[PDB]
This record gives sequence, C-alpha cells and structure tokens, in this order.
Amino acid sequence: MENFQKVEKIGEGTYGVVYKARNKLTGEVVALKKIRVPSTAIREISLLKELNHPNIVKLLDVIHTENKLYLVFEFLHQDLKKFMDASALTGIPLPLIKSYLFQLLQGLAFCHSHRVLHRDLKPQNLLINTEGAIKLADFGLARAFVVTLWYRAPEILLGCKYYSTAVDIWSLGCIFAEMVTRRALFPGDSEIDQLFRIFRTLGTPDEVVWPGVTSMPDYKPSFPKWARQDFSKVVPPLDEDGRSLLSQMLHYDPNKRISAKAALAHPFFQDVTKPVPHLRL
Ligand SMILES: CNS(=O)(=O)c1ccc(N/C=C2\C(=O)Nc3ccccc32)cc1
Repeated sequence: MENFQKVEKIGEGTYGVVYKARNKLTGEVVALKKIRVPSTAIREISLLKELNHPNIVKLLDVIHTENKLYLVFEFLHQDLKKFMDASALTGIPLPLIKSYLFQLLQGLAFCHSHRVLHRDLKPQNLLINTEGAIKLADFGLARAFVVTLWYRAPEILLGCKYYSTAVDIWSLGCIFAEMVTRRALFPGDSEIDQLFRIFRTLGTPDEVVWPGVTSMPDYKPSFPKWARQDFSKVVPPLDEDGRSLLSQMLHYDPNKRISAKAALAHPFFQDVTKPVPHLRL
C-alpha cells in the first residue's frame, strides 16, 4: 500500500511478514502484516476487528487490494522473548511474571468466550509496553488459514484435528515455566522429539490419566514408557501456589486442563499487582 511508509522489518510470521510502518494519512505508527484471497478468510478476518480487549493487539484495518491482503495492527515496541533475553542474568521478578500471566489469562478468557482460538502461542507473539501491560498478537489468524513446536499441546502432536481452547492454556503453561526457570520447558526439534520430551517429564500418558489417548491418530503402542517427574524439580523456585496452577495448565486430558476463567480465580493470583518493568527500547 502506497499509503504506508515501511520503517523496518519486525520479523517473519506463520502467515506473512510484519513491518513497522507509518500511516502517511494519519502519521500513526502501526504494525503492517503482508499476508502470504478466499472469501471465508476475508469474513473470518472481518470478525477479528470486533474483538476488542485491553490485552489483545488491536486489528485496525484489513486492506484487500489487487488480490493481496495486508493487516494493520496497533504497534508495541517489544515482544516477551526479547524481554526475557534482556533479563537472562537476573530473571523476571515474580511480581511481574504474575502480572503478565494474569493479564494474558484475561485476554484468553475473553477470546475463548467468543470461541476464538490462538493455536500458536509463544513468546514472540506476546507484546509488552512501558505501561506494564502485555498483549496477545496474531490471535485467531490460524483458523482463517523451521517453526517452533515447543509450545504445542500434546493432542495436536497426536493427530487430533479438532482441538479446543485448551491448546492455548497448554502453551501458556509452557511459557509460564520458561519465564520462571529462564529456559524452554520442552525444546523439541521435531514432532516426535517434542512428544518424547513431554513424555519424559510428565510421564507417558495412558488410558487412566487420559481416556481415549490410545485411539489418537498418531498414537503408537510402541511409545517408550517414562515415569512422571516431580514439578519441584521442573520449576524449582516456583512456590506451591504456582506449581499447583502450572500442573493444572499441563494436564494431558484437554477436558481436565484448567480454563482461562478458572485460572483467574486460582490462589496464585491472590496477591497480584501491576508493576511497571524497566524496558530498554
Ligand atoms: C524481536 N525484536 S523486538 O522485541 O524489538 C520487536 C518490536 C516490535 C514487535 N511488534 C510486533 C507486532 C505489533 O506491534 N503488532 C503486531 C500484530 C501482529 C503480529 C506482530 C505484531 C515485535 C518484536
């Protein structure tokens, strides 16, 4: 669009490139996403514009010109990944971790109530500002249409084609653990490796802990049998309230995994506050 001046490439995505750009007709700074056009996609994207919430990156406009699609979003200066790297030596203080988690759950609860899944949550999709807020980006873009498998729910890796809102809670749980320990929970480099790293930590699932798991499309009776490890070993500094919530976010059975709404009332958030982080832009 000749109506936008590309400032710089912010990065590539699962559905296109993202640029920081200025709207020559408004002077506004925005995030321009050039998508890499089906009618359903246009309508699916159209719904996302009505999805307004303080913890969701706002979709400002949809420009469909010359059979090409560009999405205009609000712009935030930093993603959680860069923030974690910058805090690698000291770690993110618990009060801030708690604040970010609490806000993300509010965001997810809102999206889920409208039946909008993410299905691709990860640090690069979480944006923060100088105000202490954090927002979900690239929401609901999955349905409308090497990649990291570190945050993928087990039901997805096992071939379930009708996943639910529970897949986002799983990803959030992985991110939660990563902020606390400062290291990826399940850093797999292939689908099977990802699955096995999960099994080696939470134990290989069976019919007892996950009814119907052995009927999943990609389930194999030949999977190695690993025992479950203790969470005190997995996320050390995290207190009992935190470990309790994390475990409910990482239940194998999607139906027993905690929902965003229920997680918001968990004791872990009893003392939540909204600290302002020290950001270097
Ligand atoms: C990786 N470098 S960084 O931290 O400087 C950095 C800076 C800005 C952004 N912003 C990205 C985005 C933004 O603001 N709005 C979006 C809507 C959809 C997808 C990505 C975005 C992401 C990362």
